[PDB]
Amino acid sequence: TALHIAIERRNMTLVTLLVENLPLSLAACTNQLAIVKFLLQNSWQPADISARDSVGNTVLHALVEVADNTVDNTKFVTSMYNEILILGAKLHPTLKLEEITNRKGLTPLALAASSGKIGVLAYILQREIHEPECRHLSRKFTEWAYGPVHSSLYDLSCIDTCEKNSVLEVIAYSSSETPNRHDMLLVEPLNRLLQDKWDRFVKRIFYFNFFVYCLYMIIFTAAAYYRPVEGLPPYKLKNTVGDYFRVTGEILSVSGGVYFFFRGIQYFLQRRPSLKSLFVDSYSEILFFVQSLFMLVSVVLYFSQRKEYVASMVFSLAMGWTNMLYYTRGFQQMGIYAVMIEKMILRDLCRFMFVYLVFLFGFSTAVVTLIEDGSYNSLYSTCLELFKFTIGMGDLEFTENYDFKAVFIILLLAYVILTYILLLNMLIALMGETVNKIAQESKNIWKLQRAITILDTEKSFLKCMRKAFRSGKLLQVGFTPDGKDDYRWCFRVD
Amino acid sequence: TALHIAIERRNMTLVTLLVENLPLSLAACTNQLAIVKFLLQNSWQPADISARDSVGNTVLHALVEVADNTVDNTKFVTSMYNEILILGAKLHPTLKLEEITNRKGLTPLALAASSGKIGVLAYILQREIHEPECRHLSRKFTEWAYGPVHSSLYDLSCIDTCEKNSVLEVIAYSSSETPNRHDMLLVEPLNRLLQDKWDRFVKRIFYFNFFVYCLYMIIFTAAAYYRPVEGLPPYKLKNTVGDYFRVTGEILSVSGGVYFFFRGIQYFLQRRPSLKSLFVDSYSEILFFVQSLFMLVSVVLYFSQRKEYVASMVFSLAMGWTNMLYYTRGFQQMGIYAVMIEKMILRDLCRFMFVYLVFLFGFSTAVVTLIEDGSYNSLYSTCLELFKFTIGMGDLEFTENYDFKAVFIILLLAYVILTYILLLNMLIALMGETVNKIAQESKNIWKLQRAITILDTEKSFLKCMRKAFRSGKLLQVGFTPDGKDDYRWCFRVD
Amino acid sequence: TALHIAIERRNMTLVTLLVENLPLSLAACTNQLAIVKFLLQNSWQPADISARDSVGNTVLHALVEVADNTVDNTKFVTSMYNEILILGAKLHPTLKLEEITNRKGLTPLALAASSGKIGVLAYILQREIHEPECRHLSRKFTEWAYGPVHSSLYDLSCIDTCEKNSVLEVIAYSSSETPNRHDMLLVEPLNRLLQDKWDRFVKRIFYFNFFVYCLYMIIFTAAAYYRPVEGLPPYKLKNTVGDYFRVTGEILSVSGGVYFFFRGIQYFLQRRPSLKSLFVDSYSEILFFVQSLFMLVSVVLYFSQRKEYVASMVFSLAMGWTNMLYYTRGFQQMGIYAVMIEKMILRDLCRFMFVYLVFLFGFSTAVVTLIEDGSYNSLYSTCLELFKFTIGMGDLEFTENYDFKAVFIILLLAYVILTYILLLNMLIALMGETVNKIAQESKNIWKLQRAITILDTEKSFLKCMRKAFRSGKLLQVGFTPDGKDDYRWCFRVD
Amino acid sequence: TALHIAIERRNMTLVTLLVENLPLSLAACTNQLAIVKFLLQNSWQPADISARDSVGNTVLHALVEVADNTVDNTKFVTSMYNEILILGAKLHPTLKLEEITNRKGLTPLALAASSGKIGVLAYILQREIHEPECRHLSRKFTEWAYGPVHSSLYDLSCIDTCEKNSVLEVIAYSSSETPNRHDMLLVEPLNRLLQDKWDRFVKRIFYFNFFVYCLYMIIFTAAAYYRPVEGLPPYKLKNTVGDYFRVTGEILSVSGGVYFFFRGIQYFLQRRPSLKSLFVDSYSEILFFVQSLFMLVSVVLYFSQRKEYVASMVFSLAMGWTNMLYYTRGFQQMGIYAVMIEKMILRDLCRFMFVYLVFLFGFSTAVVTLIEDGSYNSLYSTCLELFKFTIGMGDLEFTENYDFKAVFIILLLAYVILTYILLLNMLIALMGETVNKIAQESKNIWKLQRAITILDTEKSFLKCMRKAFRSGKLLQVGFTPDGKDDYRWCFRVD
Repeated sequence: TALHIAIERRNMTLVTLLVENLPLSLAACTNQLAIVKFLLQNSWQPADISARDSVGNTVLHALVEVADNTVDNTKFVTSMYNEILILGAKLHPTLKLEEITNRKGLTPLALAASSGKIGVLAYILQREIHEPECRHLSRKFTEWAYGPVHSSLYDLSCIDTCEKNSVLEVIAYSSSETPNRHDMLLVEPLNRLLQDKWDRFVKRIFYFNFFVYCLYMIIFTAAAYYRPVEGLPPYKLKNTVGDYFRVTGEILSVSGGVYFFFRGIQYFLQRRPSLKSLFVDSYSEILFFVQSLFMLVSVVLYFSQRKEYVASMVFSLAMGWTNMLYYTRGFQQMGIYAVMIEKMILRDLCRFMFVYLVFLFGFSTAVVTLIEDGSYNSLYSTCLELFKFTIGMGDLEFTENYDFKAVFIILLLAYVILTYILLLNMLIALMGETVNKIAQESKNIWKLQRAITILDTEKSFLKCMRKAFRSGKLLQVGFTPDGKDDYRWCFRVD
Repeated sequence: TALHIAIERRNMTLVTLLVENLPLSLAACTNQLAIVKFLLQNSWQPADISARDSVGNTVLHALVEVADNTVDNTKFVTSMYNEILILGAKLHPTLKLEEITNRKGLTPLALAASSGKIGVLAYILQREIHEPECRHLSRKFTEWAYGPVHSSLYDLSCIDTCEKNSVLEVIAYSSSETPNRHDMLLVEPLNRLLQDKWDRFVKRIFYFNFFVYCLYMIIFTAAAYYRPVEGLPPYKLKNTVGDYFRVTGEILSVSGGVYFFFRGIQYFLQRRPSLKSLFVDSYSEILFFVQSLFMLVSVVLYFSQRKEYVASMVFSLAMGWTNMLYYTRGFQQMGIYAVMIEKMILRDLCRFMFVYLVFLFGFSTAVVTLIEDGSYNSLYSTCLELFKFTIGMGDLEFTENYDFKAVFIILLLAYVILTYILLLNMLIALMGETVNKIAQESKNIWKLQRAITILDTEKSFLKCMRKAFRSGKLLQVGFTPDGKDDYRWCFRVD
Repeated sequence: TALHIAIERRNMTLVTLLVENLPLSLAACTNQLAIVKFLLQNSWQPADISARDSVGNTVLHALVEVADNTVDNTKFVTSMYNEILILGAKLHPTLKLEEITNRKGLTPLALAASSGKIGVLAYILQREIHEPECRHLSRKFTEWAYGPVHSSLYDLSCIDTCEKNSVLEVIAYSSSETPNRHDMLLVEPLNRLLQDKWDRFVKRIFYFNFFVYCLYMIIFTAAAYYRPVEGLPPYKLKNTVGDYFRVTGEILSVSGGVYFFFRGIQYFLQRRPSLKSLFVDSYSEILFFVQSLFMLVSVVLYFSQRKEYVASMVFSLAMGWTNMLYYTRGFQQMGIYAVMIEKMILRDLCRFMFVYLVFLFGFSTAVVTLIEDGSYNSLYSTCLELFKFTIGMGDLEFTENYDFKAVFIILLLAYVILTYILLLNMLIALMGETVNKIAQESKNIWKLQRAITILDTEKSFLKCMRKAFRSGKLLQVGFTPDGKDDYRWCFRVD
Repeated sequence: TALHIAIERRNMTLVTLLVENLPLSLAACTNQLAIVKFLLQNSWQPADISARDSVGNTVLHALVEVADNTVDNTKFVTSMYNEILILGAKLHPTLKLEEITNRKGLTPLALAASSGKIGVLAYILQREIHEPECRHLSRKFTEWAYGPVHSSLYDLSCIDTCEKNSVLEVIAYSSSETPNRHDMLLVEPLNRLLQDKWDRFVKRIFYFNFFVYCLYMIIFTAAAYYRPVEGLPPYKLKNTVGDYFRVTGEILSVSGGVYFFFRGIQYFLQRRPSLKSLFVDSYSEILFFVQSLFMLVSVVLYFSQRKEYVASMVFSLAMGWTNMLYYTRGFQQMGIYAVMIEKMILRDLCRFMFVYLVFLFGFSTAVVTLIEDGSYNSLYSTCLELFKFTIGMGDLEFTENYDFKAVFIILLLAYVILTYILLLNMLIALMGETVNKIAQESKNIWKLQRAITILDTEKSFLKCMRKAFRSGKLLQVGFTPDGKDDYRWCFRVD
């Protein structure tokens, strides 16, 4: 604990003395100006920058962990971290620090992404060095330098894969509680990399899946609409071609359904979230899974000699058509607006329907208290009749049942004022404010949904080809601690 | 009056002369540098800052009273008052200046709170001293001071209670006209202290009360819905279990009602405001009280052999369900929205309904002037028929009564244009502007409502336990004008 | 024209040379630094500052006329005008320049107000001088000057009257096209003077008129509602007391009506605007006049043995109730909101109803040509049926008339989409934006309406008493070009 | 390629040497401080500023082309371009640089306008020079200089025409994809020139065309409404005057229609856009053309012994009335608002109706799956019944068909909540946001529509008169490189 007491004292000069009898903690938790530059040139023994702390984490992992996304902190942090790392690298050219993973098995780039970081993530991905024997750690390179025309290349190592994972997967597949999961896709390379991956392959296949899905939905809808009318399914088939077409439609329907069942469940088992993200996010897959569940229940009942298979079936069909909106991602205007609707439903409907339902139940049960007979005596019907005022078909004399029509009318009028004049207009105004406040979150989430689409298409891809690399076997430096050549698949930007 | 002339003239040197033959007023009303620094060093006798003025108020009470809570005033005021405090402490270590109450029986902290103060209130609550043997008047302390990690403690004396009252009660139970009753709860200690008290005990008890209330309301609703149908209450009971269940429901209903009656009335007799806070504030308790009044009237009629107990009863039931919204305080998303609605009704309904009612009455009486017969001849029915247009069931040919259908149609069309197309859209737009105007005040008022909940739960609490103290008997200073130790219940923040 | 060439050339040295052989134009149109100081202090003959130009206007009138309400212009203008005028006052202390009116018969203050000016009007009304022999032109005085406590006076000459008119009348009774007809009431004395005049007398009598008007309207409404039912007015009276009540109501009704007729017409003949203010402004008096016109037509027909007096009468009654909203001035919330409605109708209804009427007429005539028979064949009925879609009672199958029901349905659906889904929502959104745009102007117009109310009450006042002076015979200066005292009924402010 | 390498190296001194053995590229693509001033004074031979590059672009064309509308770049660009051009002009006063056109046959002013440029376009139009023998290139002058009054003339060459085209045509008739086609009319002269041409000539004839069109539309509407009722058109005429009136109406109708046909098609052949403007712009003419097409189809069927000419005719009539809104340009309030509506439809209706139609189709298919009988069995009628909920005539019991009314009601209620409560309010809110987002763009597009109106009227004009010139044969300089006088039709600006 000699360094613990030493940095507790934190005197600028005595550090050159106490070392005569954890450096990672000194550089990380404190980041003093003099200590970090001197720990590698101690009079007893210098500090091993590549070494691990008491749990196994290296210097870079703590250096990342400390940084906390504040401007004045960040301005200091970038320069201090860059200087200590370039000194440590020039001194020990044989080894690289960022490739060794922490206790959890994550690189410093992966940790920075998972915790959710901007200045650090940007710094790690966009490192630029313009000195010989110091390009060993750089990522940004320049080839052309005109007055008006500037171009550059990025290696993008570990953004496709470091053979375990990639930073893009980490940003996209965060826990959904990360403060800045969306903003991390605003870095210089990732936006254009996603854009090129969209331009190349993902755009066409995504629209293809959309067209296939539309045909699937049409086929299912046709199969439903011409369903038979007799009781006790399944039904004896005749050799008339109509039965063959209908059976074709049913078979395609259930096949597509269980295919979606497998796609959803295999998504789930590929992450196993602890019931957090399933409600914070992941709605788009949950809904398709629910569709598949309903389809299967329907066919189970269909073979089970039950009439009510129709009841299950239609729900899926309804849900099926609604889930068409899932594909509105991929379009500049449509997808953003659809996500805006989905977020407005999720944010608003619970809180609104609570108030509205309190009022409806209160006034409905009040009025059904008032009226009596030996109809509208039922609570359900009166709940409907007071509902109808919200769709603009309220009656104001929906019964003639006596016993104090005066208070009856007073109650209806108060209900109307509360619900139809005051509450709904208030809802409209709140939705207006919500919209004006969520324009930007809608843009972000649309970009994220595109990122998810691209990642799924590349990850599954079901063809085993190499249709992922950016720009071929481009040689960039050729000046490593060894004199060997390099091929690292850089990407050109202008 | 030699001091009066001295400070009315404000000559820098002659002040040493007139004193050779009120210092509180001198330091308070003007706050000059030489006056404040010089009244303690007079050639005849120095000023006794602990003494009382002509009415009984001490120096600090006037020093608070003069303060006006503006920025450029605030900085100089803080400096001068801190100098006053440190000089008084060092010179008169035997006693403390702020503990003596004024004529009204209020401390300087209480007076600053009741008037409504931010800079002054914050200063009084967060005094800091950086000298040994002068911590006697400190309230802010430090324990851990790293580069990135800082933590501190606050004594919080008189925020829970000084055995008569506390500053938190003063802020929360202000006169409801104080300009900044809400903003005063955003200071460093009170916000976190309320948050902690919410976390510890109040949250569970409040939710429990909510669940109990919901069960009460359900019980009452059930009792109402299955009320008997015969005339002339009360009704003979039979040994059938249904009658005992109904009687159980009625008994629980009236018991809960009169319990709320006592809760409301006991609140009132604990304040008895002179109609100021009664109407700008205290809406929830008035509403619950009104519910209980209606319940009791229903009981009275029920025993009084009157059928009209139904009419009274339902009103309470209606009000009962509405008052369920009271509990939406305590939920970050819901309660703010509920308060926003309540404020919108209060601000808007009078002004809107005035215009709408003028139009409705004018056109109803105009049209019923026009039409005649030997129905819709009545004013009431025509008031309804012109009402119906605003719920989207207007008819435009609701009668065939002759005598100038041309002007009749002209009148209806003008009414529709004024009311249905112009006025309602105008209402919607105004709510749209009002919402964006009141978002922040709504946040403040919800925080205030939670504060009221916390205070009510803690003060009554019906257990006689000590479930109020923050962090146990923590010793903070131990260096008093005497050498005795201290225990003051500090609270840690960081 | 020697001086115009002199000041076009504007060389500093030739100024004293050329004057060896109009100065108002020189000082006014150009306002050079050196020239104006010499023109009154020439070695040959100085210029007469009190003189008139070729049309009769004095120096101050041109000095006002030049100023054009720009910040950098204004900063220069205030200093140059104040210095040249104080120099002229010192040189010619016997006479005052501002009292002589221009060719139009207006004082410099009146001209500044009529053109609509802020810095200039504020300067003219709020002159402050703190030197002996220079208070002769001051209008602002100070009595108490502490840090926080200030107390002062305004003389306010010509704000009550200069025996022809006052500045407040000029501001309020402008031509309604003046750019600053509203903002001119934001000066220091006028706002408080209006407030005090409101507090003193105008508030009570205005509310009294309001109560009287309400009683008048109720009386009229009652008289209308129980109108007789037989044909051929007037009707023989019986000694039944009901006839006497009705005749009382009619007599009071027509008396109040013709009284309003005289009030409106006497307002008009008291200004005779050239159709400019009559349409951009003066809406209230036009409406009251129209009410009275309808009343008169009704009584004419009533004696003329015509039934149609009913048709006229009701219109007035309808208009009468609408004009109730006129009195919403005087209230902090209500009047502003009423003005917002009136402005919304005025600016919006023409533009909206144009689009809506184009669509309605186009689709209605399209459908009515489509359908045919040997009803809905009429254009009017179909105009109604397509109207009903806007109030939410459209039918979509209002006719079974054949001949291409397919295009018929296409047309109705297109109409619905254009009008009911798109146009009305667009109207709502535009009303929202307009409301956000007119948030501040409405307060100005309400303050102006109060100013109009106060001015009318003081103008008529029907008592002949002297209940108008501000604050008694307060002595202010005592140092004039003569050594006499001063009593001018200045006003106290703090 | 000697200069390519020379300007790749960009050495400040070696330029005096390398020239001993393209300058249009050197000045433009790089714009170095030293090179451009020295290229005209080389020791071997100076650069010919008037020369053309390998394709035919002059120095000005490249100088324009490089500029890319950035503020700091533009500040540099103005001074560098002005200095090089004035030096080159003073050296070669015989020739002018702007007159020779590029490879495309455009002047540098026209090219700057077509690409869409502000600083450069403004510079080219508003050049000012304050030196003798250097005003030869100026466009802005000063002729009057008083204290308050500054006024001048503008030459405005090529703004009316350079005998091929003009800058105003280029700005107005851009490709519709230019980033700033509308902002470019904010330059100093063009706004006032459009205002003047409006004031003088275009206003009257435009309103005249509007009145003529209105009469045309009325005539056609009357002709339609009294159309015959017998089958098998055309119909035998009788000499009754009514038939001649109707035939007059028909003849006027078809004549106006085919005139519009020729108008639209001749406009098209005068541009031949490459399928871009026909979708991003040009709606206001496409719609009139579509009207003409429908009219022609109607007359074809009318002679073709078909009844369906009614079906064609009405559509034109419907479209005809809608196209009335075309003339709302020319009005300060109306035109802006109409264009706002047109943009709202174009931007919003596709995206909204997609979501709405997905929901409607899904739920209609679901319900019609559920219900059956031995009507509402049809998909179409159920599509209508679920439609009606959006116009406020939803029924909630539109059938009594059994088989699981519970899920049926659940489906309808979910539909109502999704469509009538959520989506429709979101439409309203989005229109609310969109309006505030397009407050300012609409003014620009309205000014552009006026510009189109003025240009069309002036270019066609069918009179052969000279009703275009600004201010007569005004002489500007009279001091050319030759000693000849000048007459260039300047315009007076105050």
